Amino acid sequence: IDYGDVTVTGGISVFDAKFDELYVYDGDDLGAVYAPEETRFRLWAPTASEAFVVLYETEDGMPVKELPMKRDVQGTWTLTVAEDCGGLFYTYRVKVGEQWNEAVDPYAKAVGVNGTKTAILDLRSTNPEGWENDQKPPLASPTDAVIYELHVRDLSIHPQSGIREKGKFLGLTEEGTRGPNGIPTGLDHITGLGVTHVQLLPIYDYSQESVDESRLDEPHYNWGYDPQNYNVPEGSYSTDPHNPAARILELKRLIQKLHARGLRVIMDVVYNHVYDGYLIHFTKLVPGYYLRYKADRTFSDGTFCGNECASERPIMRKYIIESILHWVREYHIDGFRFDLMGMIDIETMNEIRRRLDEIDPTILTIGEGWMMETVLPKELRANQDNAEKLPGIGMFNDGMRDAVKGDIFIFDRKGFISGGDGFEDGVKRGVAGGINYGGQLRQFAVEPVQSVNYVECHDNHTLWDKIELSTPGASDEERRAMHRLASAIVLTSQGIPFLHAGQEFMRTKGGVENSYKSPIEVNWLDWERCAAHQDDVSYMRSLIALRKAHPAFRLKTADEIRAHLRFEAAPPHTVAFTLRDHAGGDPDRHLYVLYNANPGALSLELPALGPWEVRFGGEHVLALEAGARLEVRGVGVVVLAVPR
Ligand SMILES: [Ca+2]
Ligand SMILES: [Cl-]
Repeated sequence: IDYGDVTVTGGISVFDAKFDELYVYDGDDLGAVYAPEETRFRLWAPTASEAFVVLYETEDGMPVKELPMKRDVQGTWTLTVAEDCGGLFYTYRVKVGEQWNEAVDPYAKAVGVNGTKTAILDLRSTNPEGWENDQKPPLASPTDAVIYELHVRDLSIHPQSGIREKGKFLGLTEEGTRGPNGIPTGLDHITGLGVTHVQLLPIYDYSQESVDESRLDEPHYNWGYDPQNYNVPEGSYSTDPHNPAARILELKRLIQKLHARGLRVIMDVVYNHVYDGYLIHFTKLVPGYYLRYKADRTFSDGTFCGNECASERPIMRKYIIESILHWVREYHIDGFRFDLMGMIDIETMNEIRRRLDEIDPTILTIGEGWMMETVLPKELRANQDNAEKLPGIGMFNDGMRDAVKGDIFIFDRKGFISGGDGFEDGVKRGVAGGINYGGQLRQFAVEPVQSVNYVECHDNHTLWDKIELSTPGASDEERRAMHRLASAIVLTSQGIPFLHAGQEFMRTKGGVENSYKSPIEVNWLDWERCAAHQDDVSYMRSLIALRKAHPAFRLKTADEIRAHLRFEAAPPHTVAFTLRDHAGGDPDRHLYVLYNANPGALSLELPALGPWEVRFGGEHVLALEAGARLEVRGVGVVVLAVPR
């Protein structure tokens, strides 16, 4: 690999610390700006000796023009083509050292099939009718969101989904779709749940080796965590990957429809690594800059995906931020979930949060704040240890996850719901939003908006499958009750509740622990199973409604939680708490919540706060008597209230 002739850049190597400050482009116009009169190109490539715009008439054709660019300011190259380039494709050809490379524009906003050429297009021809009038469903606080994590192919590819455009963005725009026994499916199923945000697994353009966009007439599946073009949609989710405008219009139609039906959209984004550090446009155009290196000038591989993006270098920080803002401004996206956020530096994350706040503070930022080794210094990683430096950014609460359903790696290990011993405090830490509540009840969050509660996601075994691995002597009914209890804990805890699509019908992957490239038979939303679980779907719907009806479950600040949340007297394998004195403006004076993981009957003394009434789980109540006494039986949640 040739990193360039350093005489081009004042003798400074691309690895040298002084490189960053020499070539920081201050303009917002990297990429190509098309108009019928002319197209303007700007490419950042400080180490190149030569740069060309290569024009193509067809995605797979030969060049029709090969035009040298002019060296410009702050490491950029420019070129104006004073012709109507509409419908053409282009690449950049550069010479770095003795090596020649041809690459897609890193600022590509449209591509041909499989993302190997940039498409020149009038962007506003891709907008749906009335796109400028698109209005977001209201959202007051992040703790008022209920997130539903969904893969575009999973949603509709089951053969009984009743959805026309199976596997596609458009498949999630279809209302009225019906499945086995006539149940609602697709969009109608999701809106019927009452969730507020759909978090979509990678919808940016991922690699051909993951899904080949020219082979969609045979089996295909991938989560898509292999980024290729950060600023354009994935082609396999469009009706026609060969038409550059189709995937853009169809994604916008999807976001437009979801907004009209009361739903916001969160994008799963993967700025921590690329699909191939050797082949990506970054390395072809400016080798050694955009990715992290170890001391021997090989890739740092903290991702375990082959490479890491050097988010901390200013041009890559700029790249990530301008990418996020493109998705906000062009696609009206409502939030971002940062894959392996602990690989991204704190300054970059806080600048992202600031630039989003300037546009719309209700836009969500959550991420995987795992502690992970990388050449990025420890005190600069955007992870749980450093959460006090990352205000307003949510992090998946793995401590809560493990306390509720048991250990994620030792498969037969029980947790709170399955009768394990000593998991009560871990559940309590999550009920409090992961904040510094007091005593032993403390996690990484300063404020509850920093804690995302979940017992299932696309990673690791589903909740149902983990239960099946850890309850050898349990019946199916007993396992269903444990599953329901876990869901109720997520939806009655402080912080941001997060559900995995299909968790409402006890989604199984047949024991597959990491299904990233498993076939659709493993990964689809099984609408047959959904039709067999309509009671469990109604139960999830009623928990979501319960949380919506009670602002006390959604306290915005740690101070309010410390003032109004109190844990109550309880035996082992149970957790009991109150939310007192119209917490968060709740309509009821007090709430009492019982998480019962004991299959037997039991009796509790209630706090002497007034005349308790049932609000939820009345099916579990053997007696409620005004000391005040509650008797219950069975694994499940009960909620009481003292009326105003
Ligand atoms: Ca692709
Ligand atoms: Cl059935």
